[PDB]
Parts: sequence; C-alpha cells; structure tokens
Amino acid sequence: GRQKARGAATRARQKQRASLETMDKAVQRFRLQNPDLDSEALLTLPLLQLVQKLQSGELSPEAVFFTYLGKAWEVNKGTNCVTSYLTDCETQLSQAPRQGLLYGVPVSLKECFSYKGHDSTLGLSLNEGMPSESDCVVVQVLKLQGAVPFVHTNVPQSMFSYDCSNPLFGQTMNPWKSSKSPGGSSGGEGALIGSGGSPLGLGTDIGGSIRFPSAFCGICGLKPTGNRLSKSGLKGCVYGQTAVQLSLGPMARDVESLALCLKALLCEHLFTLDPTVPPLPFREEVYRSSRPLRVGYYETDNYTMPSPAMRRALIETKQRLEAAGHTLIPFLPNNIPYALEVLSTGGLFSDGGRSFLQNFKGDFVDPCLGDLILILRLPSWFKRLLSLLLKPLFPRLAAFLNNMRPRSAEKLWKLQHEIEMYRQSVIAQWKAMNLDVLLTPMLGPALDLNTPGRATGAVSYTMLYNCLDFPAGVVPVTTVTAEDDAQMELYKGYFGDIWDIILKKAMKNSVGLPVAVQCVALPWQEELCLRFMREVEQLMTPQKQPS
Amino acid sequence: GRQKARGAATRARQKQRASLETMDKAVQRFRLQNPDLDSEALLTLPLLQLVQKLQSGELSPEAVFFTYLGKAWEVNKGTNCVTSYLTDCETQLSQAPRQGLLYGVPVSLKECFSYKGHDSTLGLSLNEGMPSESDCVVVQVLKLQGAVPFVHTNVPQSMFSYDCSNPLFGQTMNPWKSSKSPGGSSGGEGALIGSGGSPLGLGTDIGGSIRFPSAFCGICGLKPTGNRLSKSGLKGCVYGQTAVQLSLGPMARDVESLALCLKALLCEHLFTLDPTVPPLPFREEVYRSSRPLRVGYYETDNYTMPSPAMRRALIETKQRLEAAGHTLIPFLPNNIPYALEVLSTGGLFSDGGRSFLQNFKGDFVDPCLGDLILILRLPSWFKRLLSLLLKPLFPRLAAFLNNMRPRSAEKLWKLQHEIEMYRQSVIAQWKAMNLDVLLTPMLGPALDLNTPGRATGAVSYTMLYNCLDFPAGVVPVTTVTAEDDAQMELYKGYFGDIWDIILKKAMKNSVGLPVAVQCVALPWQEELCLRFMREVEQLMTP
Ligand SMILES: *[C@@](O)(c1ncc(-c2ccccn2)o1)[C@H]1CCc2cc(Oc3ccccc3)ccc2C1
Ligand SMILES: *[C@@](O)(c1ncc(-c2ccccn2)o1)[C@H]1CCc2cc(Oc3ccccc3)ccc2C1
Ligand SMILES: [Cl-]
Repeated sequence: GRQKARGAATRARQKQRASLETMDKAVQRFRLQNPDLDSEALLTLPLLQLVQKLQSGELSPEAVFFTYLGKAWEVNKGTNCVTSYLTDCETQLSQAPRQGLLYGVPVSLKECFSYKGHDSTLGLSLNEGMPSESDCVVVQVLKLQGAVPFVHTNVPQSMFSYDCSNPLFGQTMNPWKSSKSPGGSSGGEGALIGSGGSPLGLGTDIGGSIRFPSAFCGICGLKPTGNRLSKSGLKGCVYGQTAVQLSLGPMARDVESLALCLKALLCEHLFTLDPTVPPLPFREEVYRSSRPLRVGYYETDNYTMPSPAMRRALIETKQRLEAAGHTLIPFLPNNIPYALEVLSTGGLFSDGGRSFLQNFKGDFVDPCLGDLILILRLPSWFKRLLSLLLKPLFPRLAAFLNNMRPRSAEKLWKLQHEIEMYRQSVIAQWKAMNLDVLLTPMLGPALDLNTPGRATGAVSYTMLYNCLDFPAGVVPVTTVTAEDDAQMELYKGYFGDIWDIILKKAMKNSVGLPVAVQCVALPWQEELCLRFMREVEQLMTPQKQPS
Repeated sequence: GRQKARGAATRARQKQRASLETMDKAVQRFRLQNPDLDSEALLTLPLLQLVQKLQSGELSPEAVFFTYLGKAWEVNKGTNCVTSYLTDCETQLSQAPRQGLLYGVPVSLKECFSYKGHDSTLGLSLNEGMPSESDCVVVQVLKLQGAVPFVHTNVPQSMFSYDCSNPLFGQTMNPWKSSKSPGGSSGGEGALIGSGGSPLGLGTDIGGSIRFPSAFCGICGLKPTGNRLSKSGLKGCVYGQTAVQLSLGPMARDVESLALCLKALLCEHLFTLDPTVPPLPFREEVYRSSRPLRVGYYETDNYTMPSPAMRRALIETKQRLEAAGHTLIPFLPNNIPYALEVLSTGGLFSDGGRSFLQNFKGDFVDPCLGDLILILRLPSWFKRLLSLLLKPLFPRLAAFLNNMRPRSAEKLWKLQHEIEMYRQSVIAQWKAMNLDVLLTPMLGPALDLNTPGRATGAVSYTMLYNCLDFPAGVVPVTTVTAEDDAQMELYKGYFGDIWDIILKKAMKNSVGLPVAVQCVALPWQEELCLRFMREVEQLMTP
C-alpha cells in the first residue's frame, strides 16, 4: 500500500513546479521593467547596508524583492531548496510597515514555520494537502517588522535528520558541491542563503538543525535558548517532548544579520502575541561590547573525532582570539557520553519512538533517514537484547539502542530531573572557570548525500547544547584544503564502529568546502553569544564586516 | 515499623525546642541591654518605612532583629509556626550589605528554602538529620541584598497540602482562631507574618501554597510565573515533574512589600547565580503605572461554590474598581474542569503517585493529608474500576481518581502538549476580551484544621493558575460578617459530593476571619499583577 504516498508526492511536486513557475513569471515581468538595475550589486550588499538603503528609500522594496526572487529561482535549479512560493508575499510587500526594522527584507522560511494557505508537510504524506490556516507568531512578527517572507524551504522527512531529502520534494543539494548534503534539518535554508538566494532565513533546531546546514553551506546561524523566541505555530512531527528543548533562530550570511533579526524579533509584537515568551529585549550594549573575553574551548569532545579541517578551524580561531587579547581556557562539559546517550537520546525517544513512528504509517521512508525507522519499530525487548549483544564491541551503538526504548512517566520524570541536574553541573563547571563564552568544533565539512542518517554519533557537537539548552551559534572560519582532505585517510574515529566508518568516507572529497566553529554562551545570553560570534567572524573573515 | 520515624520526630522536637530556647535567651539579653526601645512602634512600622529607617540609620539592624525575634518567639506560642532558628543570623546581621535593598530586614523562610547547616525536612522522617550543605540561591540573594533570614517555618508533611501539620513539628494553627488552619503549604509563613512575627517571608506554590496561607491569615502573597525566580537549592519531595511548574514568591503584610522583595530578588546576583532564570529586571514603570485597567472577573468558577463572604469580597472589589474608573468585564477561563481534573491532577501525579509515595515509606501519614496516601497507593486497575463506579453519582471524584493513575512517557508527552495548548487557548480567550488583568474569588475563610485534606476540589480557584502558569497574587479585602456566616448554613456546592459537604462544615464559625480576592496577569507580568493588587489594596483597605 504505497498509492497514498505516491499521490501525495505527485501533488506536492505539481505544487512546487507551479510555485517555481509563478516565481519565474513575476521575475521576468519585473526584469523587463528594470533592465538597468544592477542586480549583482544589490545581491552582494551585506544585509545591514541593504536595510539602510531600503529605510532611506535609496532602494525600493520591489527592486530588492524581485532581484532576490530571481536569484532564489536561479539557485534553486541546482539545489532544489525551495518547496513553495509564498504567493501572497507581493501583497505583504506593498503593505510592509515603513518604519519596521526589517522593512523590505525578503526572508526565507524553513517549511515548518506555519504560513497561511501553505502546507508544512515536513516531507510526510500525512501532512500533504493540509494547509496552515494562520501565520505562526514569528512570521506575524517578521511582517510587523516590514520583512517579506517569500519561500518555504526544504527539510529532510520528519526533520529528525541532518540530511535534506524527503519523498515529496526530493533531495536538496549543497550549493558548493552537488554530491554533498547541505546539512539539515534546515537544509533548504542553508542551500538558499549559502548560494545567495536569501539574505535572511529562519530555522529550527533540536539536535543541531540550524547549525549543521549553516556550517555545511558556509553561512552563520544562531540557535537561541529554547524559550527566547516563540514556537507558537511551528509544525513538528512530535509534540510535548520537553526534556530536549527545541529552539528557532536566524540563518544568514554574517553575524550582524543574525543580531538584526534577533533585535527585530525581540519586540513588543512578539511579547504580546506570545506571552509565554519572557519579554527579554535585545541588549545592544552586550552585543556591541569590545571587552576582552574568557573563552572556554575544546578541540575535540572525545566522542566524534573532528575532521582535520574542523581541528584546524578550531586551533586557528583559538590562536586569533589569543592574539586579540582574549583568555583561552581549556574546558570540556563533564559526562558528554552520558549527556548524549542517556539524556539527549532518551529525551528525544522517551516513548521508544511511538509518537514519531505514527507519522510514517503508509509512507515511504526517505533513504536519507537510514535505518532510523527500522530501528525504532523494534520491540522494546529486542532493542534491549540487541543492545546487550552490541555492548562489548560497540558500546556507543548499544547505548543509543538501549536509550531508544519506551518507558513510564515515572522514568521520564527521573530523566527530566537528571537533565536539570546535568544543566546545573555544566553551569557550575563554567562558573568555576569564570567563563564568558565557549568555543567548540562544529561538524564539518559537509557529509556526502545519504550519509548523515548513517552517522548518528556526529550530532555530539551540536546536540549537547540542546540537552543543556544554551544558546549556540556557528560561524564559517575556513575552507577545506587539499592537505586537510588528504588527512582524512588517517582518520579512524574514537570507537571504530559503523558511525565512525561512515563519517570517515562521508567527509572525504571536500576540498574548498566551508568549515565552521561553534560559539556558546549561558542560557539567555544570546547577545553575548552573538558578540563572540562577531569577534570570531571579524578575526577569521575580516572582509565580512565594515573594514 | 515506625522506630526510625519516631526517632526522627524526637530529634526534630528537641531541635525545635532548643531553637526556641536560643531565641528566647537572645531576646531577653537584648531587652535587658535596651529596656527603653519602643518595641510596639517598631513592629507596627510597614516594611517600606522599616527599610527607610534602617537605611538612614534611624533604627539599628540589632534593634529591628531582636524586636522581630522576640515577637516571632511570642506569636509561635499560640501558632507553632517556627521549626528552626537560623543560628548564624546574628553573624549575617553584622555583615549585612549596607547598600542592600533589604538591609537589616528580618526574613522568614518556608522550611523548603535550603539553609546551610539546617534540615529541610518537609515534615518527612527521611529528611531528618540531613542538613543542607549550602543556602539556596534565593537565600544567597536575600543576604546579598542585606536581609537577615532568621527562621524556618512549618509546612504540612510533603507540602502536597493546603493545611499545615506534619508528624515532626506538629500542627500550625491560624493566629486568628486556633481551631482554624493557617492554610498551606506555606502555613508557617502565613501564621508568622499574619500575627506580626515577620515583615517578609518566602513561600512556594504548585497548587495555591502561597495563596491559601496568605488568604487564610489575612496577608498579601504573590505567586509569580514559575521561572521568574530561581528554584535552585529548593528542597522538594518529587523531582522532574515539569508539566505544572513550581513557583516561589513573597508573602508580607502589604503589596508594596511584595514589590520590594521581587525588585530586590530580580538583580544581577540572582541572574548570575542561576543562569536558567531569564534575566528580566523588575519593571518599575509597569508597577508604578496608574492607567485605567480592563479587568476580567468572575464571581464563581462553577466548580467550587464560593462562600457568601468570598462572593461578597469579589463583588465589592469589582464595584470599587468600577467606581475608580476601571472596566470590569465578565470573564471565565474555559474548560476549568479539564484544567483541574486532567491537566493539573494528571501533571502532578503522572506516575500514579509512585515518586511521591517513596517519601512515606516507613513514615507516619499526618492526619491533615486525609486519604491522599491511601488513594495514591491503590493499584491502577483499582483506581480505574473505582472511578467507573463513582462516575454516575460523583463525577468530580471519579475524574480526579482516574487522572491520578500512572501512565507511559508517550501519554505524558501528550499531556504536556495539552497543557501548552490549553495555556494558548486561555491566552487567546483573554486577548479576545482585550483584558489587562483578571480578578477572581479566593478560597476563604480559613477551613478548620484537618479539613483542607478532605476538600480537594477547593484548590480550583488557585490551581487553575499553576496549570496556566500565570502570575497570581492575593490581597485581603474584607472580614466574615455575622450575615456571611449565617448564609454559609444554606451553602450546597455544585456537586454535592464529600468535598462540598466538608467545605460547608469546615467554613462554619468564621466571623471576623479575613477574606481575600485573587489578582491575575499574563505570564511574566508580575509587575502588572502587583500594580493591580496595589489598586485592590488601595480601594478595599484605604
Ligand atoms: C534538527 O535539530 C531538528 N529540526 C527540527 C527538529 C525537531 C525535532 C523534534 C520536534 C520538532 N522539531 O529537529 C535535527 C538535527 C539532527 C537530528 C538527528 C537525530 O538523530 C538521532 C537518532 C537517534 C538518536 C539520537 C539522534 C535526531 C533528531 C535530530 C534533529
Ligand atoms: C502547594 O502549592 C505546594 N507547596 C509546595 C508544593 C510543591 C509541590 C511539588 C513539588 C514541590 N513543591 O506545593 C500545595 C497547594 C495545595 C495542594 C493540594 C493538592 O491536592 C491534590 C490531591 C489530588 C489531586 C490534585 C490535588 C496537591 C498539591 C498541592 C500543592
Ligand atoms: Cl522559561
């Protein structure tokens, strides 16, 4: 019984095809009216300068919108990042509040951000042909700030993946190399922004979904503290799981864009539309601070062996920060294997994967999901038995499998309490070293298509911060050299299990691909996190800022 | 099998007795050295005036400390609200930060606020002889603000109660009438502050534990949004339940004291000590605003029939607010039975009470807890069958029973998502009426001792706001008249089940007892909630 799944894919593909055709027509209509417009100059303007020219009236919102729309349509040809054109955006463009902080800015949205009249399929047949009836809160706030949300971008099926394919819209490809994943689950956003088709987008992240596509595609991304921004109207395939906090955040070409997006979102409109969000205004003085920092750092988490490019990106950033007067302090959050295997894995799959699996009933399982669905469908007794068998040779595989078993509400409370204690334990470590921020490696270079689903272990660098619920962002700092890439032949991983074997092959053939570092601060310290990211970007890529 | 429990009770009573003797000795010594001090004038000073005189140097921290210590010792005689004297407070007194916003202010703490070298028993044998290694975060912040925490105050055993007795320290009594409950679980705080033994205290609330004792004892109390203040170091008996968040907040004689306490607590010190707390400073401009309000209100929640005094208190407050230029809008949060029976009950007892029951193994069960332990101990199939049988005649009893059953993590996720959606539902309902605030009845007058445990349904007025996680505070507005009390004889309740029958009897003989109203604002709007409470206070107690 795959006719239901086939029908949904046929309809989704027709809608995506019609969307792209509508974009093409609007772009051609505009271009014939504006032949002298310097499109390349407008497309390469950093967001801050684009916003200033829109606010002064130097650039019209139409020129900006239609030029980006044309670029999005062009880059989509080689990336397949766009699932839907938000058709009513041209009416929003004419009504954009003039004094809005993002006036005339086209914004791309990950498919899960509910947008009136459009599906949020998550690549699942069960959600095809069920359009949203209202804009989610952050979309309402973007519009109230004069921004023009224009496209829905692709996600891997269900979003529980750092790849970017689903049976409805297909596979999104990295704009730097077609054989590579753009990362995920905000992969469509990573590919679109990374190829210049959008100056700003929004993604979501429970295990690294903003950070993986930002790093793989060579753009900046911030995952705030879970409750810094409204999650009201965000479509997900599992609800009520609170142990591992989901967060939403900006993705863009530079750090200043992330800070402007955060400043525009953290306004009275957001706080009144969603009173559950603490009304914490963006602290400009914290973001703009030039005071020296006490930077904790690690070159490896001893769980996922860093690629030679990751290790060099980290070491070089560390050295530039030291030369700039910051204090670099070795720091490693305690019990990383326990935080990932017991707390994160157990938090995400407390019910054995039953709630998640309901979404796949009668659907195709995208190959980019690997054996995740097959593994989760196993009876609890069998996950326990197979875990006992795997334990002596492959303890990491045994530990994940054992922690993907269903449990009682009593055991969930115990797990939730352990998450709270673990959070305080890392805060205590941080305080004992008097850190301001933390610098870590970020997974990269981009993995080959269809390999993220077979290298689960590699979520270690990002997922730890969803478990801890700390703001964490990524900044591109270097590109893979042939030297770094040849060095992948000596890569063994710490465990030598299937995930390490996959990761070794998957990170090969990555010359010229972007590589990032991750910047972290304590809960509610997004402005300090961004101040540090701004520092990293300035020291490693000085051209990206006013020079 | 109660030897361990008996020994814990003997040692607790010894320590309580020795604490009170230490207090008396310190008080008599100070009084001998300062016989000219006007103790009555000092004690009657409203907290803000007390703070001003302490800041200027008109009153010494020593004078304020020992005067309040003596009063606390005296009021404890008829209330039994003090479990422990925080010994080292005389050392804190001399070292109190001079520029602190609470410089020299004696503060009472509910027993669950961990204090270095003291037990936080919660009235449980298992917690006796387990002294805290350190002060909890809020206690550290109070001290950094120059306050002087001086006593631990009594709680009902486990704190899952709105009465105030445990088998270790015994029963706390209302200072207005010894046969009455001081409310709970922050009962010791209510009885102490309510009788003038402390100008400021801290309590905690998951189902009304700040609000019940403040209302029952005729004092002000505020339960903020769960995560407005740090819960780091708070002693609890159930951990990891996050469906219904616990909140902590101030208790005091007036609204201004609550606003000062919040202002003092919402400082860089708290935010640095506990980074998990959003760094929201006290918004003085919102608290000080005097703009006309759109006040939603209800005379009844259609769940707990209000006592005639509760209804009168609500109507009079509504009328005074309208006369002062506010807009009073009829408003009742939708689906209150579901919020209480399914979300609140289910959220508190998702595991069928197994984690809670662990605490009572080998212990006595205080009579004030009623049948809560016996009911939670029932096997799941039995709670189910008993609920099915009760459903046709007593649907309220049947609904609470079925929702006190254990469940899977899958079902807990579903319940957690239902709590989030219900919160958005009431927020949407509130915004459709363009409310600023909400005025509700507040359970009162004080129930007789050992009756809260047999009147579960009466948590409806308060527990609704724990489920919704909205800031909610209480203000005394009137006292029970002969007429209010006579009309209570005609009280029926909406269900006619055991909980409504008990409430009528439990509220008998209440002439002169204080009655409150409850003020609610949206999440994180503590400043607005207090601005509204100040308004009620100005109108009802001019
Ligand atoms: C992203 O962080 C992501 N994007 C959206 C969501 C999400 C999840 C739940 C509810 C709403 N939204 O998450 C993904 C990063 C990669 C990833 C990988 C895994 O893999 C996995 C399998 C087994 C055990 C541990 C981890 C799961 C989830 C994600 C989230
Ligand atoms: C208080 O709100 C209170 N005080 C401390 C705590 C607490 C709870 C859990 C963890 C840490 N602290 O709560 C009490 C108000 C009255 C009350 C009543 C009931 O009764 C009940 C029985 C069956 C079903 C629903 C409610 C339970 C809890 C409380 C909390
Ligand atoms: Cl929060």
